[PDB]
Amino acid sequence: EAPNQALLRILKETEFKKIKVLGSGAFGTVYKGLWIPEGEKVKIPVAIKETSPKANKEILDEAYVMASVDNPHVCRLLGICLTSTVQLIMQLMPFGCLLDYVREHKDNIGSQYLLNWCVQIAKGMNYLEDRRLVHRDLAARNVLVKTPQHVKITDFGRAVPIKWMALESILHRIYTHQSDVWSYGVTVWELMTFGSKPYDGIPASEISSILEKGERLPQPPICTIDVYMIMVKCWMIDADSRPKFRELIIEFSKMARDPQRYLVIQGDERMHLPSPTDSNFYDMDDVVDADEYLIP
Ligand SMILES: COC1CCN(c2nccc(Nc3cc4[nH]c(-c5cn[nH]c5)cc4cn3)n2)CC1
Repeated sequence: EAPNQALLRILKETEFKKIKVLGSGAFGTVYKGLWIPEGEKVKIPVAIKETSPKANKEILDEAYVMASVDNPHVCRLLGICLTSTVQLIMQLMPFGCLLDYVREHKDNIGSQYLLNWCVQIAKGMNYLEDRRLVHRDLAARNVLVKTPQHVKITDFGRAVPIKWMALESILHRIYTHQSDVWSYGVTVWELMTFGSKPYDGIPASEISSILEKGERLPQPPICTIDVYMIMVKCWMIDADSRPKFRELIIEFSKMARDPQRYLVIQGDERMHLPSPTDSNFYDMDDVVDADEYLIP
């Protein structure tokens, strides 16, 4: 098929400055930083993710997939630094992941924000389908928040989360774009429940039998039958019966026009989250967001 003419940028260690640590886990550590290219007179806020040969291959594969994407609703790789450890330099998503965001801000999250997020993920996911790319790990934890009004899909480690997986993926290890639709349904559930753990208390081994019986995630209280019907269609046994991402864009977009008709949240409209129209929302001299920094 079509040759992958993507450019992999090798960035110098001296070109960027690791401000602090955002979080550490099993993978290693993710830092907050600033990338100052050559003599460009720009400071780009970045996320730096940093020896065994096997771990280097895994991180280099994520870099390959990440450099091979370009969509406003997908995280792009800004470059890699070939140090003793090796690290992926990516766009800083200041508000962290959407799963933690909905949990920490439920009292200010309105129907407009929720439906708009659903559109943005369906759009990001429809892009990956265009680029013939199966995500295999879509969840609210793998959707990052640039601004409360702008989210992006991330984590291209896969290109096992049983509670996010389709039945074919659990039983036969089949991963299709329609298997991502199931994970999308679960992601939407995560958001509408403001961060609830799907199938809470139920062990992962029981999930397979539960779905086979016909059991599915409950109707979130804020959800109308219109929204829950979409979530249900995403969880069909027949993958071809599930909606396409191009249809999920259309469906959530229609709804996002009149949000209060499709999501019932007490105190809606009066609620507000930070915006570029806020006081001190963002040296702050010559700081540009990655989305505005492009080399020819
Ligand atoms: C799992 O442990 C922690 C990792 C860092 N977390 C965080 N806190 C604040 C901002 C932020 N921004 C951020 C995070 C990012 N993570 C990735 C990434 C995707 N795949 N691999 C790394 C890109 C990216 C951009 N901004 N992240 C908190 C949880």
